[PDB]
Amino acid sequence: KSQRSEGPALVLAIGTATPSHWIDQSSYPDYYFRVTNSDHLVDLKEKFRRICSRTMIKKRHMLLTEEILKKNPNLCSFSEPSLDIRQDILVSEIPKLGKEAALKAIQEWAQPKSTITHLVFCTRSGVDMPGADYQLIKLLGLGPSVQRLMMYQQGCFAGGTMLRLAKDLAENNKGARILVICAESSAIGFRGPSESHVDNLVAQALFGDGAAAIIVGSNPKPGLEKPVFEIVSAAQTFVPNGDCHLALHLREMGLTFHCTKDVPPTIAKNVESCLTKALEPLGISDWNSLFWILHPGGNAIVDQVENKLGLEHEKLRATRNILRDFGNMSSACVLFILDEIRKKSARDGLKTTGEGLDFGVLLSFGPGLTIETVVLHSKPI
Amino acid sequence: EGPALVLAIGTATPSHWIDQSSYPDYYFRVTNSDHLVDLKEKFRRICSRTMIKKRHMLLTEEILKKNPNLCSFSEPSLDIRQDILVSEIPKLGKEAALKAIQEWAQPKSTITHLVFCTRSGVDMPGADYQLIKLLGLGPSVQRLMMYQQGCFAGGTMLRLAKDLAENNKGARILVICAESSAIGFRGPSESHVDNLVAQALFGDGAAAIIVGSNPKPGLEKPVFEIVSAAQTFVPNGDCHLALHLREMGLTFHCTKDVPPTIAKNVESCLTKALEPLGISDWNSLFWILHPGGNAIVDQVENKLGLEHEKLRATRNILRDFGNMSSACVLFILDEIRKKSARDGLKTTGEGLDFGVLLSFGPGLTIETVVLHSKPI
Repeated sequence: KSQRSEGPALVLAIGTATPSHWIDQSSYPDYYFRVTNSDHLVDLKEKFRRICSRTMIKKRHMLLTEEILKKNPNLCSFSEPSLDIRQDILVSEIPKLGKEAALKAIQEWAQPKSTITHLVFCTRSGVDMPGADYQLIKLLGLGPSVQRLMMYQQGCFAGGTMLRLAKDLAENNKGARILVICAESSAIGFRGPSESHVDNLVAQALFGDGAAAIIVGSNPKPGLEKPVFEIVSAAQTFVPNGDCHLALHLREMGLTFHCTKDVPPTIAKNVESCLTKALEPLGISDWNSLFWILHPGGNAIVDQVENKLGLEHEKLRATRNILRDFGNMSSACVLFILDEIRKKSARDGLKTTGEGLDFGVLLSFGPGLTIETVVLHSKPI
Repeated sequence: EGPALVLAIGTATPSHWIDQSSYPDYYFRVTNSDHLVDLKEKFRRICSRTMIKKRHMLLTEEILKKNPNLCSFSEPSLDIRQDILVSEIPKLGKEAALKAIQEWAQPKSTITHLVFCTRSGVDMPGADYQLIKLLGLGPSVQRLMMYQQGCFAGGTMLRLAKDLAENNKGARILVICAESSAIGFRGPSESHVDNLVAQALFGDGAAAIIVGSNPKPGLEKPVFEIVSAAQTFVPNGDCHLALHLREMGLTFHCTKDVPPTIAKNVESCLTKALEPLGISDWNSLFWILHPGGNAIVDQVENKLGLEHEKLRATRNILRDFGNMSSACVLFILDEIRKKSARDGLKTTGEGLDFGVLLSFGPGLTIETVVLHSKPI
């Protein structure tokens, strides 16, 4: 089965999109404390500058503009009722951003959009019924008989989940072509600063906005489709008691953020057993023989995974590039990284979409200390 | 090594329940609305037309008394609804799951996948994660968490579990649909009479199924086969049926056009699903219909010319539990095979071979699942 052409699920195209508005990380402490009327919190601001400095983020794209914040001062408070305005923004803007990424993926794929048979939409940024998947069908002009799955409120690990899901959809449905969209916005969790909640500043420094789209299918059409990656395997686990360490709740004040200082080291010390379970059946034990896609949950996690696994320093370069240029875009990050890794492969004149290597690993993680591990195979560049 | 099979079905409800005949009195009393005499009479008529006899509910008089925002029409209430539901929804799902696992009779450690479905609250990590903890399963169970889907999603979960079971050798999927009207319960308002429909209709419950291909001879006993599953929607359906999650909890928008629009679109779904099997006589099937309300049941029966007993299991579940959103069609699957055994019929599908399960929900989404019965 893994050896057939009516065989494994393949990534056939990748497209990405961001809101046009962006903000530079160097000037974000000034922007944030000004627009939330918090410049009198001098010590807190300096704390925020240090946090922003340690992120290794250079810019983030943002659906939320100064004009929107000024029209909606509840957004600038720490915890006044704000879910309704976040929903009004996100229920409209998330499918539109997903549409932009989808159009770029469909353009690369170069097949008619009417041959898409399935749609998977993933976001933790707002919820509605019918969902963003339904809205996206309307915005893209697809037919009502596209088979939809709407994945709400998943969080940072869910790019790996969507690959896991897409693999089964593509492999069990002859001819199926799956449009998968991860679209995320920090507008669900943006809030003003508070000296009694300093830990929330981490979230305000980290999260950015963006959407990624992929086309997934088995049995590629010769001379028409050009596979980018093969999804070899995908598996989920979690670290027991991880929900005490990493969790987010949807409340009247929007999305909250609970993340302890234990999170980076606990993730880092659990990734090797995930790698072994996924890669030992393929006879791979040298993690530097792989290309790498890592969810950049924060810079500390990237560094600690590199150090715990003994990866060469350039292995996580594509990951660091995406963290630098876009910040943490939750489930969409690993798909931006997937796109980046093949783009960088072409720039460096390498011979496969995976930095000239055959096998790769995509590892994501999120609430509950859930970890998703996807083994990938590259394709000729 | 073939089709996905339903290997077991279990169901559970909150212990607290209210009879529909006395619900107008309960509802207007506990929300301090007895001065709205004409509105109470409208509500009596609405409750009368539901054909619902009882509903189970997580929300008790004590909880309402302690949380008067719940008894208002639109004061901020999402936080208390979340505090209740984030805890109670996985526990209710666990009760249904234990009953399904008991019927299945295999060790719970051999479950490989978990699909959890609810529109009643959201959290990260989700109710799926909580359920793993409550059931004592391992962290390596493969989870999919389906939040905020709505009434059609029992059909969706079948569609999804079919692919999980058929593409993963040996996989055994625990699928849970757990729902509570506590997300949308609110007091009455004379400027929002249409919300009384929702207050009359929704109830609480959870259903669990085990799905897998390649059953173990002499150990597993298949109940149904999932032959095929397909989704569609009626264009512009979101103008007729939609629910928004707000600071006041879940809202409800449902026009009077919903029952006839659904009823007039089901036949094309049936034809697309069943023509490839060479079936065109809808009375040769057993039937599972999402009882979105009594009017939809009647209008589907009438538009398709079904014999009146075809939708009996559907009406039984509407009567005994009300509209439990995505869980309804799985209660009805359980009920149709129980009624088959009671009537001494020879298959789990009222003695017939092929059946159809049809659900519908927000956006006028319609899910159509073709089922095959099994020996009783």
